Amino acid sequence: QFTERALTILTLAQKLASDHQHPQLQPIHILAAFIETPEDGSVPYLQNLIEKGRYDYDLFKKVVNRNLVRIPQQQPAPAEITPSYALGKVLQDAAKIQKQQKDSFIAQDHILFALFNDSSIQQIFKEAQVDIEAIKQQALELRGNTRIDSRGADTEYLSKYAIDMTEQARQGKLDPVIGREEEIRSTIRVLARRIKSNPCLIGEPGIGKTAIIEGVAQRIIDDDVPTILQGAKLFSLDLAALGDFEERFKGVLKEIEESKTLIVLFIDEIHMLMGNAANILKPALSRGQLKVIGATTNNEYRSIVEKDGAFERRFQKIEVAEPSVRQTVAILRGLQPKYEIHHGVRILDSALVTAAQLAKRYLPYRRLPDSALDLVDISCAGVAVARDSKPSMIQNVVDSDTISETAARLTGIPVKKLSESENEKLIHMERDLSSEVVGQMDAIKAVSNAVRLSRSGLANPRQPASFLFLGLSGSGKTELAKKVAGFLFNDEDMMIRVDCSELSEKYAVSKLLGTTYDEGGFLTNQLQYKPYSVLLFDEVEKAHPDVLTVMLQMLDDGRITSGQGKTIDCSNCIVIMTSNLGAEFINSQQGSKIQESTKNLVMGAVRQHFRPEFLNRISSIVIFNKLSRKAIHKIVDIRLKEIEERFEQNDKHYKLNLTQEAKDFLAKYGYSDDMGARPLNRLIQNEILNKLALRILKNEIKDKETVNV
Amino acid sequence: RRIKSNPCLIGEPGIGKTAIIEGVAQRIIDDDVPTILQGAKLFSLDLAALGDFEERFKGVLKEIEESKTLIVLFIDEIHMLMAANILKPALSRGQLKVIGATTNNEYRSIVEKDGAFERRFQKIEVAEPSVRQTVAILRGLQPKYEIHHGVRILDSALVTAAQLAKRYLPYRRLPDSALDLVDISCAGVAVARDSKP
Amino acid sequence: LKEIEERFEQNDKHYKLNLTQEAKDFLAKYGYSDDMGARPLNRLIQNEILNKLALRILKNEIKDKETVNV
Ligand SMILES: Nc1ncnc2c1ncn2[C@@H]1O[C@H](COP(=O)(O)OP(=O)(O)OP(=O)(O)O)[C@@H](O)[C@H]1O
Ligand SMILES: Nc1ncnc2c1ncn2[C@@H]1O[C@H](COP(=O)(O)OP(=O)(O)OP(=O)(O)O)[C@@H](O)[C@H]1O
Ligand SMILES: Nc1ncnc2c1ncn2[C@@H]1O[C@H](COP(=O)(O)OP(=O)(O)OP(=O)(O)O)[C@@H](O)[C@H]1O
Repeated sequence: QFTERALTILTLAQKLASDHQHPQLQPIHILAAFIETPEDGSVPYLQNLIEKGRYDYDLFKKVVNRNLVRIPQQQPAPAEITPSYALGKVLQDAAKIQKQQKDSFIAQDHILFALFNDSSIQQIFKEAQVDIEAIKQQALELRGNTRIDSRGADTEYLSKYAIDMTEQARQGKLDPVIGREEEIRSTIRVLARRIKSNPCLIGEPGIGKTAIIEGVAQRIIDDDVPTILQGAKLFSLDLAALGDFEERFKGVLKEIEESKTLIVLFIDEIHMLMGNAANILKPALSRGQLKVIGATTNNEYRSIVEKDGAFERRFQKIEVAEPSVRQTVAILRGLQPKYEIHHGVRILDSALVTAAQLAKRYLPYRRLPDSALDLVDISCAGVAVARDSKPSMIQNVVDSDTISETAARLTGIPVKKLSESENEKLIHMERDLSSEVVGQMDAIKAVSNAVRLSRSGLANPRQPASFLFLGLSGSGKTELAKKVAGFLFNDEDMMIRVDCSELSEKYAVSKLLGTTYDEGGFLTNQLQYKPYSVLLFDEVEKAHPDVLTVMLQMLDDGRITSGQGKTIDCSNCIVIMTSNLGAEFINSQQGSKIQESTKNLVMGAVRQHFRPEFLNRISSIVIFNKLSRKAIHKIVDIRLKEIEERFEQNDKHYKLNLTQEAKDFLAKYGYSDDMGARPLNRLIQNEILNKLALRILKNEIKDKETVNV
Repeated sequence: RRIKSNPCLIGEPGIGKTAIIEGVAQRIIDDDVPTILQGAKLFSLDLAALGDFEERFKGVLKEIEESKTLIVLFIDEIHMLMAANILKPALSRGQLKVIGATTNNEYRSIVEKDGAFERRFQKIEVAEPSVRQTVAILRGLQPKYEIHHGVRILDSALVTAAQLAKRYLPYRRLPDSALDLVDISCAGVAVARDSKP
Repeated sequence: LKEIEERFEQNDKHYKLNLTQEAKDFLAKYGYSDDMGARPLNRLIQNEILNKLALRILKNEIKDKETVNV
């Protein structure tokens, strides 16, 4: 049978003679049918074995329809009714070159091939089809083995799913990477390994991977590529193949294996045991040939590369990281011109630098190039959305709104996102938290100090903020942090909550595990979710050798392995420990005894329950000794500030009066010895609230009123 | 051995267990192969299974039986319940010299059950080769992989490689890791060579 | 001093360090404890010496790459 691809033309050639309803099928017909248009999508134009063999079809595009319009017109049924064995031989005559060029069926060349006599301009000036001269010539150029089956695609499956940068690179489409140079170099090195050509990326994507692969191919097109693979080039797959599929995917593989290291493929995350398939090219890469390039993320890697280990033996992973904050500045400087000229605008460095500078911090997820630029275009958008919408004079993007607004366009509290020198939070936080919490100047000092140390990087950049805090319940410990992060992270929720009393034995499981049940996670599940965080650990003497040991890393390095195994940075985060041990020994501050004394009195107790090294891990440890009823009542209006916060504000507009009496009554009844003022909240929750709450609809209070009990 | 022709190569993979089979395959064309073993040659099935697609692997048992033990088979780390069980009905026909191999792992699993299919199998465990082993292959393959990479090396390095390599190798079979580090060393500065300075 | 310079003067700041036995006796004397040795002094230095700079860092009256002993 004829090749479908051939027959696709052939019937379309029968269709060709049908459209003008030709009387007969005659040599010069399909010269039009071979060609939809001059596109190499019609190979008989340029990619034809003749244009390369003998007769170029460019102007020779001219004459084909000239005949088929000058054929004597016919009617529908006699159209394509005849093979007209003069042409009808081409049916058989196409089987002649399948001999000398070694083919079986009758292909696009063959249907073409047979035509080489009269299908033409045959004259004194003959623009025609040379007989053996173009094809056997270029039927090796084309192909070199053509024959497979009537079925199949064009008779170059490459350009289907092979998308090449070097094209775009020599085109200059893509954006030059920054700083991945040695990373490129590293890979390229690996790319020079006969054992593992395969470099492999791990990390979080959006990170420059195929751009790395650009710099890769960039080094090809500028011949920064060293000798071996200079002749080689780049490809990268399209998953776009969508009959069955992998078989197709197999096609190029042979082809590229035939292609003889003049190109290289690039795949990104998708390296797959297919669910319902198997290993394709996994053998053909196991074929010990065919330079290829890998990448993925962690457990994906864990999954596939280990379940073989010859993937391991084929793949050498080189894991890039989210770059040092300053890098993207360059790629920003790279893309500064870009999107502003996309968005018809300008950029100030002030925001430009700032973008990452913050989005590093307060953006949870994305990548130094990514996350920043994400802001940018979006920042770029609104300002242009303003400009290209009406309130322009802004063209450059200046820090504040372009950042903080746009930042707060994620979050809020921009003025903080605006103001902080990141140092200033040091200097004034004491008084700041002093406004939040009274006394415990130690905590005021040390925690600040410690965190004043936690940044400025005086010690290991990987190293946590290690806090065991003590006192009574209701002592503002939780608040402290909640303030701290609230101060620091502009939020409380960085706080993360594990009572050490929760789980006695296996919690190591319940934080994380290589999961069999499968736990999505716990700790990191929050913290890997929340990279800037605070860690509350509670009754740590009831933290068990289960957990307190993995505290060691948790006390180390501020970077924590996962159950899936990944290490997760806590050095950006805080950790908080508490105990009831010397809450007795707080009976010292009952007599207001020397705390350092009773510290020692307490210190042993925790020192008893734990390992000094585990303790020497701690930046510092502090007790809350109970503090003045002054301090107690000093809480109150403050405790009431957080009352009125919304209340007189976003609804009531309720002016507020207070009887020192009740305030004292509160100051009397608000503080509990054991419980601190933790009642006071719930206290105020009642009489203050409800009498207020009651009078509300009772309308003696209206807006702007003030009545205390 | 007429009694147990089938070996079981035991050991952790990456050690050269089919590099064994390499020179073995060579001894076939080197013609040191014993009279018992002369007429046979090397087949080694690297199993790609891709209606049952396996019975192919079973149908070939006749194709070698066609040749009538005119070859040998070698399977490397795949020794497991197949379809059903791997191999034997041709071997269990009494026929079919095969080169068996495994880690103790796959040795710990199915062949623990019967043990009388290992009735064909002497289990031989490879040990991570000595320094000269690495050295000598390096000695042989230093010029190889420097010409594979089109470069040159100091044999001074070459032996010195194995030294710390063997010393501080946390994991692998040294020559690999060596050849790795070698190729690493090779390609690394070769890539540094082929790419300007 | 090593584990000081390892970070400031090495892996981050490139900030020089100087001391005197004046301050070091103002340390080691207190810095040494009988049973635990100077293991106290390590976690001692952690602020009043360290954070004295973490103070001075943004207090900045004198800057990085300098050194001033107390
Ligand atoms: N060095 C870089 N040069 C150019 N673009 C970069 C670079 N680093 C990151 N990018 C940008 O961030 C993304 C990273 O692209 P690339 O694929 O190369 O890395 P990636 O991690 O694979 O991104 P993706 O996750 O979509 O695969 C792209 O949007 C790219 O424009
Ligand atoms: N010095 C203080 N300054 C401000 N608020 C304080 C102070 N001491 C205690 N509080 C208040 O005490 C309450 C509870 O404090 P604390 O952190 O001790 O509770 P906790 O840590 O959650 O354990 P629990 O709440 O059960 O006592 C909060 O309302 C907090 O504001
Ligand atoms: N002594 C040697 N001489 C030459 N090449 C060797 C030698 N040992 C190992 N090799 C090389 O090691 C590679 C393959 O090693 P080989 O597969 O034999 O290790 P392996 O332990 O058998 O792994 P597996 O157990 O899965 O079969 C080849 O490139 C081969 O040339």
